[PDB]
Amino acid sequence: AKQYKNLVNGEWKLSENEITIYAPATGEELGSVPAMTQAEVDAVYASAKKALSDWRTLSYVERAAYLHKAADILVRDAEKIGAILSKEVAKGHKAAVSEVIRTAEIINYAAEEGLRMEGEVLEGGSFEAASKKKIAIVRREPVGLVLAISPFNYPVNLAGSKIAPALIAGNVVALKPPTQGSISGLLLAEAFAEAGIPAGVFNTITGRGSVIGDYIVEHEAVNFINFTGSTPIGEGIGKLAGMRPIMLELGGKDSAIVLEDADLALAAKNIVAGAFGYSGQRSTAVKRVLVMDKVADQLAAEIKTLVEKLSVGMPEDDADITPLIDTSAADFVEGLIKDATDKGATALTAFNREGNLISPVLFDHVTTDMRLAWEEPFGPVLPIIRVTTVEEAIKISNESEYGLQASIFTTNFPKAFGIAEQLEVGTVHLNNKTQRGTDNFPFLGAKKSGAGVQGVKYSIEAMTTVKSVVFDIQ
Amino acid sequence: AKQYKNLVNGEWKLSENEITIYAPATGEELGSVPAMTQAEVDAVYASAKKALSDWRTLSYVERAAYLHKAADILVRDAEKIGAILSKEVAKGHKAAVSEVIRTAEIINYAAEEGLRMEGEVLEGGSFEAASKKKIAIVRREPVGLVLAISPFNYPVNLAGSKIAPALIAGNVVALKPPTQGSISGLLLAEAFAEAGIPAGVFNTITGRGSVIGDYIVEHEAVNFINFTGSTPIGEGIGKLAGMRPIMLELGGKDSAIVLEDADLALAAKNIVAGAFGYSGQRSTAVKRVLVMDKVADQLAAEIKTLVEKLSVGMPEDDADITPLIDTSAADFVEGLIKDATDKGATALTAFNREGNLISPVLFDHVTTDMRLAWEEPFGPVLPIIRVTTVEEAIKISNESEYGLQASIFTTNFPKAFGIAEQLEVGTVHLNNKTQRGTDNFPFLGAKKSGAGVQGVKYSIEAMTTVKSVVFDIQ
Amino acid sequence: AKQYKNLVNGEWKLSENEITIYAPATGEELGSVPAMTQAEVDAVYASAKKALSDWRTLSYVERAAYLHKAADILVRDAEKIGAILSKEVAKGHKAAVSEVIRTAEIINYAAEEGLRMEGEVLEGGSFEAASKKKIAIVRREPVGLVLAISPFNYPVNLAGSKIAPALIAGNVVALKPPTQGSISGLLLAEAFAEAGIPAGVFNTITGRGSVIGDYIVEHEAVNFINFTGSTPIGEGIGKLAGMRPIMLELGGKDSAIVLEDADLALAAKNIVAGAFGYSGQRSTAVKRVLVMDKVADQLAAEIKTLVEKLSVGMPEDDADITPLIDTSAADFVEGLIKDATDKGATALTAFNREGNLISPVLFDHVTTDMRLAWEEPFGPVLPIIRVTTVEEAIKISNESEYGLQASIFTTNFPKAFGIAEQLEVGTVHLNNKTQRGTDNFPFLGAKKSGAGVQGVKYSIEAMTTVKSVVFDIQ
Amino acid sequence: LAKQYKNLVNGEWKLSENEITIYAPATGEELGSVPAMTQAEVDAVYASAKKALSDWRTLSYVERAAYLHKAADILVRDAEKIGAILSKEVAKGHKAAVSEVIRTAEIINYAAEEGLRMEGEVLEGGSFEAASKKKIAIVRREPVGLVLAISPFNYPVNLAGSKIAPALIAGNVVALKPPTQGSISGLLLAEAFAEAGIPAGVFNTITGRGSVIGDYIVEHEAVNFINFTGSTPIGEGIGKLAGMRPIMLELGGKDSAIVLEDADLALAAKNIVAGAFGYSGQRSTAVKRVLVMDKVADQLAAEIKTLVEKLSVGMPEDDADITPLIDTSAADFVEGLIKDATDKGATALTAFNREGNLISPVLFDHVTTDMRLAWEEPFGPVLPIIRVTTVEEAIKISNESEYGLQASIFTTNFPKAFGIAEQLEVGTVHLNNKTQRGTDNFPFLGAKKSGAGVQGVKYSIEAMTTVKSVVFDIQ
Repeated sequence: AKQYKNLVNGEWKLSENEITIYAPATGEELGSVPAMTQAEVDAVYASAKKALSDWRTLSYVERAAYLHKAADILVRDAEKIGAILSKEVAKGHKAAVSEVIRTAEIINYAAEEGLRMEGEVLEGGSFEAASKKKIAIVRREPVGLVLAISPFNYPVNLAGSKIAPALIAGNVVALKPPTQGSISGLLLAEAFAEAGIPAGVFNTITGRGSVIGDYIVEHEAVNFINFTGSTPIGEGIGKLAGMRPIMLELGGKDSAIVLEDADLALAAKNIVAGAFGYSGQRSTAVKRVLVMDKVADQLAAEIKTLVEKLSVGMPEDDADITPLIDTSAADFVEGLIKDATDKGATALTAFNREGNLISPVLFDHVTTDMRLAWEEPFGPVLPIIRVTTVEEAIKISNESEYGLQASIFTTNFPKAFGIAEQLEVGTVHLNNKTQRGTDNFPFLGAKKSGAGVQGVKYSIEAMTTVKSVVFDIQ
Repeated sequence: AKQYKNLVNGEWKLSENEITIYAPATGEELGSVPAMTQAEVDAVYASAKKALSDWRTLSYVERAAYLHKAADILVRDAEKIGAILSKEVAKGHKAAVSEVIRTAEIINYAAEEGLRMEGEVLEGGSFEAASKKKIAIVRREPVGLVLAISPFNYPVNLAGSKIAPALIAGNVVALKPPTQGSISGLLLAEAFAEAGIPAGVFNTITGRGSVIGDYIVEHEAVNFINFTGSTPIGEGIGKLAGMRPIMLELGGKDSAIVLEDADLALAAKNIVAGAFGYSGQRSTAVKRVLVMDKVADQLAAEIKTLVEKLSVGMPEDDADITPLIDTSAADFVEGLIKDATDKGATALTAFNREGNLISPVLFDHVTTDMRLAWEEPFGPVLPIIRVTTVEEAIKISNESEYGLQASIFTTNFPKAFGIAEQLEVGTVHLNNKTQRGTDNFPFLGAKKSGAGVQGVKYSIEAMTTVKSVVFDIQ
Repeated sequence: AKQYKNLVNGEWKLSENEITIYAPATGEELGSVPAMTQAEVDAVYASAKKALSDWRTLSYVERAAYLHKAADILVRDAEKIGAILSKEVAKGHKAAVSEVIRTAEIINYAAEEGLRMEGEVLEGGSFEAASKKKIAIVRREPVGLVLAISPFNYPVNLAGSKIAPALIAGNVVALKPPTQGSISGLLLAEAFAEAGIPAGVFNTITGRGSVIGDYIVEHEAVNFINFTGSTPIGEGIGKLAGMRPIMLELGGKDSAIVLEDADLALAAKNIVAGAFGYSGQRSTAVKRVLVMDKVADQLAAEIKTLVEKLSVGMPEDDADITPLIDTSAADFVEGLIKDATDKGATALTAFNREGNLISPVLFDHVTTDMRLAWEEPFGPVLPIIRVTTVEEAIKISNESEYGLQASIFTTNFPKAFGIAEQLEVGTVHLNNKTQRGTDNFPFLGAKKSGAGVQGVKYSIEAMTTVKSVVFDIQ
Repeated sequence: LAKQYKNLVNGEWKLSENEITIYAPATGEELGSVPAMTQAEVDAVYASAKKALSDWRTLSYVERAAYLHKAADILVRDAEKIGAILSKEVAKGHKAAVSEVIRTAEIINYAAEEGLRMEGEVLEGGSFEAASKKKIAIVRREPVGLVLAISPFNYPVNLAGSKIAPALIAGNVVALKPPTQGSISGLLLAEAFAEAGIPAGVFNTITGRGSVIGDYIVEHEAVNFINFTGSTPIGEGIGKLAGMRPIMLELGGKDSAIVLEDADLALAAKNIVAGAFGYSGQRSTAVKRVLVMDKVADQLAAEIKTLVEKLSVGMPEDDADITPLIDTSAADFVEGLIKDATDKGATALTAFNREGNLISPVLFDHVTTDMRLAWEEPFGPVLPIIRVTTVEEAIKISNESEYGLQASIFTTNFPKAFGIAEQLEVGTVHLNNKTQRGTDNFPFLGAKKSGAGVQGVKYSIEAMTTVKSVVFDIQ
């Protein structure tokens, strides 16, 4: 099995202990990654803080040049990297390659967005006549060392989405990949090293949560934490951050509100595409349908017809539904299915589990006493909840602890806009599925879905602070 | 009838000759304004350039205070000013008082928009690594002396819309009102004088076109020309502007496109309100209905019923339809009406003329060989043009030499947005009449409808420039 | 000696128990404020959440109108409120009236800033040709219920600095003043009630920290915490906020860096003004002089002469140096002074204490082993620390746990800009004392000085989120 | 080695019945010919642009940007080839000519990326009146239409690209009129855009005689925007013909270098000489008059003199600092300014010599305001030193110019320098540096007779865009 190494101060480093990584869909041993000690974490962080001065003092053009070179290498190696990513997290091969290509796009876009960093000149005389000769020159500065923690379900894309915005602004970065996804994260690191990223400007950390999990976050060297993952883990990291700024991209339970005047066929298409992409292992998937009763029977039938068309199988054959990330995930999903069956929900598609490969299950007549109406499955199960009023749909949508995105399906757009104002989410898509993209758009979520605003320019703003220099004109 | 004076360098001045102003609806003598000589114009401009140095170096908050005080006085005297405005341009009494109130709202909003405008700091290292220590401190500055030329149909509101944005940014201003509307303009000036506006910072010019018309525009002291009026006069001002920046607000022939799924009663209500407000003497009036044939009979009937309810009479009686601004105006409108009748259009409401009071004429089955399909009437006549496709409506709308605004009446908003993209206008209103407001929104016209972007913040941007101070950090 | 009441859902409410407040400088009984119960806290928050829907659905201009009226009432009552603020926190009478006037200025400025926070329209075709018909409409929304916690040293100004920016954006607010400072905060509340602020939109909470201290912050009704106070208290509040956003304005130890080419008399003038204002009880306040050896003797003599001339006495006599807020504060300052003397620092002005009135102490030859080099005194003591190089000055400045502001005194502005880049602070003032103002400028601290960015526009941005509505054009 | 060049018109390369032969100003070498278009051929150019506009403005920003990046890559590839001809055509040093092409590619790339992330905005009716609180305005950017871009002889490629790429990224279509002297370089630039695949009619070129098409190209109703760099008299003419169409003008300058008593004289002299004599002073942004306080004037004049004497005087191919001026009229005009200064008593610190149109660099001291050289823009290698008594006098004399492009201030007192800058009637003030257009992201603008509009990259894009507002009521 290929033995991988961490990038530490421009060098590739093994550790005494290793973690072996297996393909979720087959059990194939893919390789090993280091299990770092706390002392090895200290060395990563010390090398990053030492590199920071010379990195922040480079020009924006020079930092952008490194990012563009790294993106070119990712494009060159997209097939090579995608093939391993596909195996590591049981993502379809074509989709895995697409994740790498999208990462290159985000890196390039972040390089050009960030190099155009501008500041403000504020007039004292806007506020007080006596200060009319006093002006404030307000420029952006890096926050320092950014700890970027990527998630299993986008181990390259949602590493680069943090790395490149941080780096263009003059931050230094330590990437902690998820254990399942650490190989792909280190493959991304290879591109940044080959691009010539200066030693210590970008580093990687891998290891066991029991050894370094709290340590990497509590370390005084870290100035900013940028995390994507589960809501419980995110909340715990937040407790360890202190007053240091943190960004959290946590779970979702995005509602799809279907009104009586909606094109139910088009609604079903978008709903099924969004709900079941990557087997539903996405924070921004459609995860519950809130439908007006008078159209529920036909919407349910429309959704069912497309679910039965979803291909089910292995990542290497580019199936729509692939095996889930591990056995705990498939067990949790089966447990939600069973709770819905026990409580009287109607299964419109047939449950089948071969290993951790769960066939897509569609439930109708889901009620608010069922766990599936509320809990995020991270699996290919979709509930339908019938409502009698738009007010009821809004109330149930907002009753969720999550608030990432929502979809509204209707032909009355002025009405949809007014509904969107009332929904406790970050983004509402009209007559389409929820989605993070395009990556220039803001991406954020309310309540337990996280904290901070991403999308490219927003992520750059988040990982900078302002420095105001004030002086008096004579 | 009173004898009015120009505001020149803090003093109120008569001239040797004057212009007596009469009420278009009744012939009543309203008062007189000075007929300035070219030498007296020179004195206005020389006073303004002398005042600019001390005005531009005041704080924003000091300039805003003058503007707020002037707006307060306008509100106090809204009846006094509006009553004369009403007679001067045969605008309904209520509408004229409302014009003055709106002017105060625009002046206040401009003061607060302008006083918090900002500069920017740009990085040499965004463009060139060798320049990474070079920064540009970019601050706003006035353009200098603004010549504001207001129109007869809004002699106060479209004076204030120029004066206040100019003044908050540190420009000095000369107002040339229309001769018909010059008393109202001088009454506006009295408010700024009572507010304490420093001598020369704001001045007025009145006189005969034959004596000073070209002279005021060609004068080298003027740094910026801001004009509202007819398209032919605006074309003349362009020929005189030389290299100086100009803004022009000229004529329109705004289309109201009514699709098959429109709320025809809502459409008819908006169309009649927009078309016949101030007897059609507005650049932003609905001036042609482009309706899909399958709803045309019903839309026509709904419009006809509303047009028949409009009152026709004198400004003091707040008639919907008041007498037009002069005899040439009414002659021109009568000719358009006669051309349509003679070429076979259906007169749904009947033509009558008493003096220059023309009753509101609604034509159906208008064809594009009729002058009324294209020429801006500035009178109370509206054509209905039947089309068979949306594409034909777009083509006919865009064939016009004008391009100010358009209205689209439909329940399919994504489609309306796609239509709006193809319409050669500044603003498209969905399920509403065309309108300049709200005054924070951009107001602009394409093609022969003008040049530059107004609405408050845009007008301020247009009458400011920048000064950049570049240095190297050491 | 009045009995004050909390504003709760538009009504003035006593509590079963109350707390008597005495003037720190004289011991005069000023009045009592309610000792609220946890149930009374619940009722405040329930009132706020009930009022939120009708408040956020008002127009911006309507919310601004309430704020302008409250500011007008504060100007009207500035002498009346300032007279009591002066006694309550032992601030000079004239300085206390000035605080009230400044609060009115900040409230008016926030109203006008917040009503023109515009939104963004983002193009999908900026990122992906396939998404060129997809656009994102991004508008700001309130976060909900803001808990505002004001400090004793600006109990009106740094209450209004939170209330007004919160309210204009459509948030509802509960103000918790410090107990010493609660009368002044309730007097501010009176202005908002007289202005007609709708019931429950703005409320106050008073009581003993033992009973309600943690309770007010941990309550799930609170969506946002905005705190000014000591670093230890703010740190503890940060832990109780969980994942909810929080702004912290904490302590400082602002350095004044004085180079060999500085105007020493000018530096001394500004240093003394900034260090000893309100007896040093300010977070933004020159609290250590880092001076190059060769001009240290000269600077110290200039500073000494000014310190000797500061007036020491009672608030009602507008003394420069007034009594500290309580006995614990003066004991703490005395302990720092005694430590510096014991370790060999030169007391250039003499220590004297009567009650809690400490005379201003200037120390020279302070070293980094002395507590006074690092700990924030919140009293009238100022250390001079001699350094041999600019590099050492930067190192010592940045070694502080605090990072609020710094001053640089030098005639080499390009060099000062480069030094400013290296200082771990929010704002650097060149050739002037550190200060929060003008209030349109950003105000922020690094490290233990807090979190979040204030100044008016920044505070409004902080207490809003964005809502993105995405749709596809046809 | 002279080639017959053609205009790019609607995706095709077109000769005209008449042509204009172009000669190298430093040597007389025949370089080639460019077409002498008729008005009817201009009509065909504009008709093809307007027809191409509909499909071009509806492309995504990404798609438009890719064309620009490819064109820039091609210019970098051919920089040596293009620069070699540019050097001869406008008698610019060969190395400096190659650098101009490289800078052109940098501006094109930067404009593509600046323009593609431009945004619209949404405004609230409730900001202005309560009754309209549910009304919002969705405001998006749109091109203005057909941009006429007119480049200058002194930067025939760089200040063609500075107009073309900002215009194109925003969805405008473009017609480039190069100066006759420079038209070969302009058509060489066009070849790169053609090779990059720019759609037929989206970018086109026009060449011809002023007497035939000069006014015609500007007055034509197809043109929606005129973007011009050139002399002040020509720009005045364009303003007379623009009508109500938006214009941008980059005209002449007489930039002052204000040298205070506390100035770094060594750095001041270095920057003054580099800025004043770059490309023989044929730059709108050259240092063109030194306003120096009496106390330091003798020392500054001595050091400037020493550096002027170090400048090489010679041929473009030899990379001389001072090359021959663009034509005989230019040299005659410069000689006349020199004679007026001499006859009125100015001190010639360096010697005037003229060989053909190659004028040696002339430094004058004790220049007074009765002398033409105090005011008139030479566009040649002559620099006056004007001794002033105060900064107030330097401001007064600086602002008395009809020009108002840039200024330099040399002083160690930066807060004072900012207050001086506030009083100077110029677009940009450079502290302790020569005046200059760059960096190209910075604003570039001139007041008074120096022009109209603001360039630098993002500013030029803003100027050649308008907005479209769509207003609706939320329910």
